[PDB]
Amino acid sequence: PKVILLVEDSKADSRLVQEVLKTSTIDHELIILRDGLAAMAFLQQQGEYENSPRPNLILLDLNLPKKDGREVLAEIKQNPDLKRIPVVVLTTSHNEDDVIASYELHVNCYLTKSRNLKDLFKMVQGIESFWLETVTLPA
Amino acid sequence: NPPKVILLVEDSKADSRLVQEVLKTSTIDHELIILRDGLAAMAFLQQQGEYENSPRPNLILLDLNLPKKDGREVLAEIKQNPDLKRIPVVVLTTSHNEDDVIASYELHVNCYLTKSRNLKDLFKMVQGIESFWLETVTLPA
Ligand SMILES: [Mn+2]
Repeated sequence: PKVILLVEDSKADSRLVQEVLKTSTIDHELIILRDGLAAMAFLQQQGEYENSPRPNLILLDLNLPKKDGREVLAEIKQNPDLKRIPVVVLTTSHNEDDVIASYELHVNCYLTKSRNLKDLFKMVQGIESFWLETVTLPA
Repeated sequence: NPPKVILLVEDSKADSRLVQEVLKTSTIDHELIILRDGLAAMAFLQQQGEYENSPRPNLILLDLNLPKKDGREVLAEIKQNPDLKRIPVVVLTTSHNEDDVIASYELHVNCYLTKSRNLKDLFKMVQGIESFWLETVTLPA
């Protein structure tokens, strides 16, 4: 099963992500982390997370506590062991600098969280149907 | 509200067609530009010759097994070009070799898609690309 890593400090948002993936026909495991430090410790599979499984797909919000998500994305994609893992940025940040800088950093796609839940639920369903069903994730 | 420009680099006229039909039922303002080989693809992208002032694509659908120039090489050069780098590239090819998949990812492909051997399931696939990349995704300038 595909291991999906979500780094989201918003509970309302991660709850909606869990709900969308909870009704997916594709098997998978969802690991949720709440800050940039946890995400990095995990990805670098260090102590707290030494035996931790690597993710086949990462959903990332740029605005995170402890360590900036913009930083997490850069280190993931500058690291030869993790750069191959598709990263999906899903964030509240509408800032133009962030959009460009992220794609230049090699983020796979950048998504902006709808203000209205109904649309966000639709957006997350789109992520699920595309990245978990149509896309062939790397090994 | 500028038109969405899509570059389809595909040698199979059939698969080529299916993509046109799929996009023909979209309400999204767009322009689909189809190319038949890898050399032609880099020429268009580097706006030379007949492709002078060629429109900058917002999305690129790339088949890998192409004549004249490997789609893998095209992806390689596209993602190393400071000018083309950010343009999302959606590999959409026949093979699903763990080797090609991993290679394409190491070369910075945004996502890799294997053409379904099932005509129907492929329509859906193409529908997803249109839906996700042209409506849901926040594309870069
Ligand atoms: Mn071909």
